[PDB]
Amino acid sequence: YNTISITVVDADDVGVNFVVSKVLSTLHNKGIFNGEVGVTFPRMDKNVGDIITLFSKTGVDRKVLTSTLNTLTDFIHIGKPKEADKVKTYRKVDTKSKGKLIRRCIKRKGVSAETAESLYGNYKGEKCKLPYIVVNSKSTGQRFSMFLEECENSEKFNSYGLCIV
RNA sequence: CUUAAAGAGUCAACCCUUUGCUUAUCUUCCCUAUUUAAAUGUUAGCAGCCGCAUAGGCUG
Repeated sequence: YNTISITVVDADDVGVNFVVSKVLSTLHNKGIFNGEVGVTFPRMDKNVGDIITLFSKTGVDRKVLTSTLNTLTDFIHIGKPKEADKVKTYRKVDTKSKGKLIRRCIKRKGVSAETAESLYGNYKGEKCKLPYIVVNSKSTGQRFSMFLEECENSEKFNSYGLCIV
């Protein structure tokens, strides 16, 4: 499965992962991740990294994504399309923290507010200690941190370049 | 082989009565605080439905 490389140039001004977040945000709103384009990072050590690799099955040409990342050309480097027999695709994992589940339980189970806090008083508090990425959102108006972990491959992809199920 | 050797000090108590420390005053005069820088560690780890699950998935 052929892949192309996107390299974030080293900048003391902006964050290296912060450019990556704006790269991933601009790759979302300008299409790209329709149903087949996936993103892997060769440098999972503690952070996301700096080099971006897109391994779409039909192939990503250089012309389409040099105009997609037109706002990022100050500190980006777009490589040539190479080939790879296997990529390390990742998946999205969410963190649940108290009121994420409190307002869900009163909607479905029909319990009271004090009843819902009683069942979840001595539970929850999930905090992932794994690499994350601060990509925000445009449908719902807030910013958040998205966690990605290494697991098995999947055929289909979502609109974030990650695998589904 | 210790001036070794050894021995009950017990007892009871009214201190107490009185007083003028008073008066007096110039602390004052002077002051260069100063200068200068990244909030970073990616920051916030969110908003809901798919489900019996506070198991596991999706959505941006």
